Amino acid sequence: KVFGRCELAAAMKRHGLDNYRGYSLGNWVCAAKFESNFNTQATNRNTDGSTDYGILQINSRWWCNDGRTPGSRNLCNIPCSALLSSDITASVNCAKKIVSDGNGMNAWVAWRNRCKGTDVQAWIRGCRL
Ligand SMILES: CC(=O)N[C@@H]1[C@@H](O)[C@H](O[C@@H]2O[C@H](CO)[C@@H](O)[C@H](O)[C@H]2NC(C)=O)[C@@H](CO)O[C@@H]1O
Ligand SMILES: [Cl-]
Ligand SMILES: [Cl-]
Ligand SMILES: [Cl-]
Ligand SMILES: [Cl-]
Ligand SMILES: [Cl-]
Ligand code: NA
Ligand code: NA
Repeated sequence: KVFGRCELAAAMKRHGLDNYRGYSLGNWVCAAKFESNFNTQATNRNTDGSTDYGILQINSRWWCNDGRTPGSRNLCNIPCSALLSSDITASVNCAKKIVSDGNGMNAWVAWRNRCKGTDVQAWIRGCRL
């Protein structure tokens, strides 16, 4: 599924991401935009052979099992394919774990490079929330 910006914002809000660990909703929407272009089916391969999955490009090195990232962890205790669902619950629940792990949203490269320190509230501008 390719989410609309505000559709995703609302979904993320309903799932408790707004100000989760101090990260206002626009951070999450920004992150999703630049990680996946709001596409739940996005996958990308990393240089180490892990793969990033879903709307928040959660990687298989640490967070999910895709059966092809030897030596990896599955800290979200999910198949990576669950992160490709049109239902973002698995991604959100995993993202909550990631962002809670001490490094905040810096885990999301695109967030660090494209959202952090910007006016992320713009990403939820005009949305009914
Ligand atoms: C939370 C999450 O999974 N974020 C992804 C990053 O992990 C990806 O970065 C890449 O992650 C792999 C696995 O840890 C690293 O080996 C790799 O070096 C790292 N790549 C960079 C440029 O840091 C990122 C890839 O675009 O995608 C999500 O942000
Ligand atoms: Cl957009
Ligand atoms: Cl915001
Ligand atoms: Cl694996
Ligand atoms: Cl959803
Ligand atoms: Cl933080
Ligand atoms: Na990425
Ligand atoms: Na894994």
